[PDB]
Amino acid sequence: GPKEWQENKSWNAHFTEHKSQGVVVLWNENKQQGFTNNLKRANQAFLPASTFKIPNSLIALDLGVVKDEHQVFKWDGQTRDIATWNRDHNLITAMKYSVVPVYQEFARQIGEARMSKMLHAFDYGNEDISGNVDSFWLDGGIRISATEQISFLRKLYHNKLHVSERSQRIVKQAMLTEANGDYIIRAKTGYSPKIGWWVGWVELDDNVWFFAMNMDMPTSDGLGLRQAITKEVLKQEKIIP
Amino acid sequence: GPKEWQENKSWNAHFTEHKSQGVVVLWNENKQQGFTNNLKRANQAFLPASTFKIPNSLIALDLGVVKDEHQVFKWDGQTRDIATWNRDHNLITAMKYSVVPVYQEFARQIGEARMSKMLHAFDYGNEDISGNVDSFWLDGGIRISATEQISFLRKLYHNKLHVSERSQRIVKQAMLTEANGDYIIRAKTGYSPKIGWWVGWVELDDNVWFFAMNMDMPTSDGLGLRQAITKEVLKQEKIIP
Ligand SMILES: *C(=O)N1C[C@H](NOS(=O)(=O)O)CC[C@H]1C(N)=O
Ligand SMILES: *C(=O)N1C[C@H](NOS(=O)(=O)O)CC[C@H]1C(N)=O
Ligand SMILES: [Cl-]
Repeated sequence: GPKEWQENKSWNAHFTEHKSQGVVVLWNENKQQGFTNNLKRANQAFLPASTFKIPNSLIALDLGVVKDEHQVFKWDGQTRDIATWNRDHNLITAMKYSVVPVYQEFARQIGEARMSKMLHAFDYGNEDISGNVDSFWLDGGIRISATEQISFLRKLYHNKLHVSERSQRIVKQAMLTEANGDYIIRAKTGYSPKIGWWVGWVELDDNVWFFAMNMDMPTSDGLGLRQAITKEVLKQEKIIP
Repeated sequence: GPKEWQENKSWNAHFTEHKSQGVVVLWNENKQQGFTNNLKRANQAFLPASTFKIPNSLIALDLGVVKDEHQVFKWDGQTRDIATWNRDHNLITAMKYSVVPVYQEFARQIGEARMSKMLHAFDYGNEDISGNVDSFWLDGGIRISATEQISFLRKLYHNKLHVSERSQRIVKQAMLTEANGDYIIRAKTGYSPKIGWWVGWVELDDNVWFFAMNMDMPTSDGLGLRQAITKEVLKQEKIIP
């Protein structure tokens, strides 16, 4: 019989081009088949870092901590290193600019008990929120693999997570990254010390390709390699032009 | 003091450059003010043509004629002149490829009584469905002006139409045309005998600009001028780069 999961090591060339190492995992929804350059690393669990703003957003919306995608979270007046964080935001722009202080406030309002219960309900990674309620996804005990990211994203795509359909549609809107006549990408980046992520999916006319990539990220320089390397894989596989 | 609507006739140069005539209407949501090159034509009511697939989609979803954006409507097997129509479609691809026969099926299932009631609820144009329920927006009596399109789109953007929030969110998803780090465009084209349309909005980080344009279209050549002329106005006004 055909293989649910196949390894394509030729994608390693896209990492080697940049003196980097990592994994891209692709899932072809119509075929129900997955593809990766590194089967072992595809299943190793890492801190989710800013990719956690996907479940954090869902939980905040479903609990009413965030009323809708237009509600304004005012800047607290603390001048931070990332200039785009030093302004008022809504859910859309907080996702777009990956505004940590806004999501820390969401997490504090959610609280430890509800956050833990909701990650259990989501089957999210190791479901472990050990650490600070407002930083465990950056320096605490939570861990998720690339294949687990795809599983979670597939549930989100199909409105199957244990939150309202409305919360799922709002977050999928907030994940919008790029759209043209050839494809739509909904995705979220992340970076914790050691590891950069890009997770999401590519919508085509007649199929959807889910993706989850992580790579060794010693420096914030080359954060753009997350999208660049993934797009080289997508181009090689003729998913995007 | 300032007016709700201001005329900017310098935009006429974008029509003149293409030996064409028409109107662009913009609405700045933050400032609650509108701008147009021709206030008279901005209020002239025309057949909506394929821009009707916005309200038609909303009504079909809210009545359950269309269950969700993934439900497939199979090709009826009749080979029509637009090749992309000769295939199966869902709501997303039917709006992208402007598949009239799919929307005619929606309209027949909606039926005349519910169609008329819903367009009245929407305050949509002249609300006149006289003719056939599956062609009145192509060759019947319904008429809508560019400013009426703006009013309708503003209600849709704010989830204020008399249909479920869910139906409104799905249609706004289906309207997605272009997205990048600078802007998102949700919009729909149309073409009836001698008139081309483009209506929708441009989402920015801290504002939304609604737009409705129409132009004289004596031949099918120059349909791309609908977006091209609109984008020249958007660029002149520094809404997009
Ligand atoms: C999340 O991983 N973070 C917040 C912010 N996002 O940048 S990224 O999404 O482009 O990775 C900066 C990196 C990281 C953090 N340092 O908290
Ligand atoms: C809608 O106005 N129509 C359907 C189709 N779409 O073309 S457009 O959306 O690019 O204007 C062809 C034109 C028109 C029609 N002939 O019914
Ligand atoms: Cl969207």
